[PDB]
Amino acid sequence: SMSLQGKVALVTGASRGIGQAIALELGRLGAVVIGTATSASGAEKIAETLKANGVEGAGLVLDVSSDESVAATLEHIQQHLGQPLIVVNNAGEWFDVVNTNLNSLYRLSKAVLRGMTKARWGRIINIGSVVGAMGNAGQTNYAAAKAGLEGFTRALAREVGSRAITVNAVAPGFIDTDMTRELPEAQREALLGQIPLGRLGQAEEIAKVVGFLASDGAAYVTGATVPVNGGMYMS
Amino acid sequence: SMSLQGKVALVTGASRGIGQAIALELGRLGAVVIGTATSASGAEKIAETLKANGVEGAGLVLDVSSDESVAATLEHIQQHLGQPLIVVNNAGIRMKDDEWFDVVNTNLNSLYRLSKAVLRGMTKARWGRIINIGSVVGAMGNAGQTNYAAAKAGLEGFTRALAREVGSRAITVNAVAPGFIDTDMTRELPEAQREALLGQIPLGRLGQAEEIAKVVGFLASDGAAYVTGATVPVNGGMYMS
Amino acid sequence: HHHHHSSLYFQSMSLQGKVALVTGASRGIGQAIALELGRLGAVVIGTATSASGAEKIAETLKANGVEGAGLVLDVSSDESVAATLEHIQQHLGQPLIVVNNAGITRDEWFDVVNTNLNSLYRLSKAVLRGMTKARWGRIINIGSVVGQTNYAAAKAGLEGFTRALAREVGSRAITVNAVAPGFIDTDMTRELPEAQREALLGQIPLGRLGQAEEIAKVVGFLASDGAAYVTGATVPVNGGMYMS
Amino acid sequence: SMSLQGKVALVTGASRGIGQAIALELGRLGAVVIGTATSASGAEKIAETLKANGVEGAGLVLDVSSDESVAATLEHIQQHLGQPLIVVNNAGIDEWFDVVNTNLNSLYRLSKAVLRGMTKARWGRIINIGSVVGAMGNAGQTNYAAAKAGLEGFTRALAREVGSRAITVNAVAPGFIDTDMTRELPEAQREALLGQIPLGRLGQAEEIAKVVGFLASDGAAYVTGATVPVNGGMYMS
Ligand SMILES: COc1ccccc1NC(=O)Nc1nn(C)c2cccc(OC)c12
Ligand SMILES: COc1ccccc1NC(=O)Nc1nn(C)c2cccc(OC)c12
Ligand code: NI
Repeated sequence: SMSLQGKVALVTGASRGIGQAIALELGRLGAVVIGTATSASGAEKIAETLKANGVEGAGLVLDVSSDESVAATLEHIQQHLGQPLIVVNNAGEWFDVVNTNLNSLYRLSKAVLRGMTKARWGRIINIGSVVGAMGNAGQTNYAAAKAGLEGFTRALAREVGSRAITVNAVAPGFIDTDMTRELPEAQREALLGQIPLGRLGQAEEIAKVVGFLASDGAAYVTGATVPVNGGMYMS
Repeated sequence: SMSLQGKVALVTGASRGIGQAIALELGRLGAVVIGTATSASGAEKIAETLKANGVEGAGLVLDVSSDESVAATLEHIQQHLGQPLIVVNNAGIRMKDDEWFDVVNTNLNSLYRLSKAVLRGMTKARWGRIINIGSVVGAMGNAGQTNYAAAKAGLEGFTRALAREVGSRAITVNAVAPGFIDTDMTRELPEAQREALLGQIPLGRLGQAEEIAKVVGFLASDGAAYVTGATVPVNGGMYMS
Repeated sequence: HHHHHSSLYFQSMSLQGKVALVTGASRGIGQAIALELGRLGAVVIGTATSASGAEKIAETLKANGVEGAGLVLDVSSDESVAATLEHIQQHLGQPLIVVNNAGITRDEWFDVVNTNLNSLYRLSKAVLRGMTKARWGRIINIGSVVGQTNYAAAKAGLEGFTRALAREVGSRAITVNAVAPGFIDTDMTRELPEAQREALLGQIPLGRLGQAEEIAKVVGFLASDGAAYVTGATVPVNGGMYMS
Repeated sequence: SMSLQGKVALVTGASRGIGQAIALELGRLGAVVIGTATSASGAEKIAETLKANGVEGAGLVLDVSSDESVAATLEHIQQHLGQPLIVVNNAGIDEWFDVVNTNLNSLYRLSKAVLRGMTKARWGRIINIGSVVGAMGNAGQTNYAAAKAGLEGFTRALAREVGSRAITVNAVAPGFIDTDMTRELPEAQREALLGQIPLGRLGQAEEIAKVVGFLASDGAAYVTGATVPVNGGMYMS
């Protein structure tokens, strides 16, 4: 009813924080999890983490900005493990950052669509950027990235829906990660001040949401961006 | 996990469709489920349905537009079953484009009336889940569009505001905005009108009451503890606003 | 101590001896909107909730060469609305431009938004008969100036209401729009200290507070024949500072 | 002063419809109007149209997808006519993705290039014109919603970056406008369309233009980051 048994899940940028937590959550729901990183040591770290948590799968090196890397990586997964029917995009000034992030969502999403099309089933879930950056530049970039993600996600959902593939996004707020743990105190406090719940979110709390979107029970949810921000809305 | 043992859940308008499906889903997750209706026969029906599905709880008559009814109904639940920490608001009242105001004005007043009443219990427990269910697309033309967009936008704003006011107490407030769900309206449409309808839905199909329910089920859980102020669309990719 | 007060040459301004009702016109934004519509040549009835406010409105219009009147109107009251419109109809003519700027203030967010929307509806509904007969109309709703919770709520209530109404009365060539102000320079903001001012300005791209007059120009353009295809819209006037 | 005397305005894609109407409107408000097209005959047509309407300015060939063409064209305007302080982007240079990606790249390319002049003058108006509903049905809805949402986010981001220089950046999101697309509808097909528009009519190119005309002015100096819908009450998101 809430299981992912027999499903292969690709999770990009799974070596740390949110990506790692998503990889462990999909594993717990019984998915076979391929987590990726951009380096060999990261791929092996991913592999050791899955092992030590009893999750089947693999760590591999993937560069999401490269067609060659995407194409070859998929070929690898297809030959060895199977066709990924769950894909979580978590692998990443303002214009180039959003332009490049969306180009890579598209590049990767397009590549996995052939497999989901053949299976008449799929879950693509895009993870947004965490709140955290410094001053007004952080605010501008964050709002832009989020709005880019919300529009892209809806458009894609609309294009691939007749095949029973859902496309959704998770827009995190102020989350406790390695990046946020070492923020200056005042930038941390200011941010807590804007959060109704009065606390930072855990990586795990993003992961549960992804977990539910991956499931059969979220089969009528598509085109949606689920904010996970403790009531803090920054636009 | 996702588990609701030891939790009492109030589900308003639980006699049919979405409300019924939510009541059964919360029950399945182990909640003690009080479903309500506006009539005695509806309360009876709710009770028979819960019984026949092995869900503990009750069917009660509740009129959400009445302070007396709200106050008395809560007292009854408190004395007999316990303090509801999960509350799902699904009780709302030739469709034209001038009906929107009455409908939205009335529905929001009653969300507020009911939400305010259960907050005392959730405040004391330092935990809570309020989940507001939006209206299904009620009709097909322009009047249908206007009313639906208005109800949804009223629900989105209300939900966010309330989430902001009660968040420091670890109470989350969220909404589910359904799309085209299989309703008697959607069943007794003309045939040519039905395919045209499906054509405007990327998924190419009507949604099941159960699919709304799973979403509510997840919002009720501990894993949705950092989700608040959100409106989760459940519409198969069909966005009317 | 009257509850109504007053204020060949042929003008050639965008508003054609069109009659405009501007609620809450005694100060700031409302006053500025009343003067702007007047400058565009409208006959301006500004309202307040007290006799002295209506007097002040009338003196202000006079001293700026705007024809019209200051009237006492309570927008939360059907009696007051109904009677006030009758009075404008009998004496001055049918208001085809209406700017809603009368909102009260202080579990409070709900009552403020609930009450303000009920009054927008009450007043809008009442003027619609006149605009229907004339096959033309402009309703413009002014949002609240900036706290965060209340502002985001008021704004979202206004955006949805405005759009729904626009949809209901569009076939009659009546447009309905809103203006969502940001941080506007007022008496409340002028007396912010040295320290609290910079922090505020820092969150505004333009690096400055908005003037009441800048809201007014926007209303002025929405009132005109050139904004005839704009309806259901909420125009943010906030210097790039977006809070939701 | 809701006028534009002594101001130079660049209007891209000014040979027909919305772009043409914007060029004439800015001219009427007293601006010196450089309208552009992607072909020589279009630049010619632009020049003859401005002349016959008493508007000062020029018709130029500009390809907005090309850095060479942008750079050279600005250089030509600067040397010969002056620095454009009002710029209206109206040029259009798994369809949805490439269209929006390419449109935004070209808004950025062009916006960046004119910013030097506006930065120096400490004043500027960039106005981005969205796409008209391009077809009916599902593909039409998807592409239109995507273009619009891309335009709304971009416009807000840019407004944020250049705001301290007193440059405003806004967008106009047209609905169903009377242009070639709607002019060639069948009979049953157009009434159905009008039925979904509260105003019960198509918009005129001129009505987009008045809105741009107001955004260009001093009275819209506190409006920035905004997308003004001009759609007769017909909202497709
Ligand atoms: C007033 O209730 C609110 C509290 C906080 C945030 C939003 C709202 N309400 C709204 O956003 N909208 C509406 N509130 N009410 C009472 C309405 C009545 C008719 C139509 C409405 O919005 C389309 C609203
Ligand atoms: C470059 O895109 C942006 C820059 C600044 C702020 C927002 C955006 N992007 C968007 O809002 N949307 C989209 N941007 N891009 C490059 C897109 C590509 C395909 C679909 C898109 O959203 C509809 C966007
Ligand atoms: Ni030369």
